[PDB]
Amino acid sequence: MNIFEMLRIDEGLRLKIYKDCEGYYTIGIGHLLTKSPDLNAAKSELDKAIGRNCNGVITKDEAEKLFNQDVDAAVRGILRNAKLKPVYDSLDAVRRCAAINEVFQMGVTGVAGFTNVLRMLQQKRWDEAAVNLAKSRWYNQCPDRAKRVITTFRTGTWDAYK
Repeated sequence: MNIFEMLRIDEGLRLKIYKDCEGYYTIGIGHLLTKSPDLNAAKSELDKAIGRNCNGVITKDEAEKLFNQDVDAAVRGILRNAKLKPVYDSLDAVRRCAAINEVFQMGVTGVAGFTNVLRMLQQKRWDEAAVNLAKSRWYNQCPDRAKRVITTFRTGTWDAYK
């Protein structure tokens, strides 16, 4: 399937501000607003992100706008980065989707910092890559959101998303 359908499965779609698995205010398809516990701080961040007064609720179209922006940032982020690009180019199509997903979740610097996993992916050591991914705070702090990505790195199929 495509990266948008994949991330919708991992992140869900919620049109009002909610607390994610880690307790952080999130909206749309995995759009992180703030790590502050102050709901009013999340509302302010949301208003800045959209450019209007949202009172904690957005439209599906606005959610999709944020989602587009966020996926675009992940893709452009990989493709200009001296560590991430050669690995992305080396991967098969399905694992490339898993790469974009991981970057959307963790950010460029977070992914680029996992130098071992990158080498393992570049070297086709899929099982090793997954075991190591399962030691991260990324996975351990929120397993349900990361589990299918890890499995996808292990198998190179869409099976976890069917």
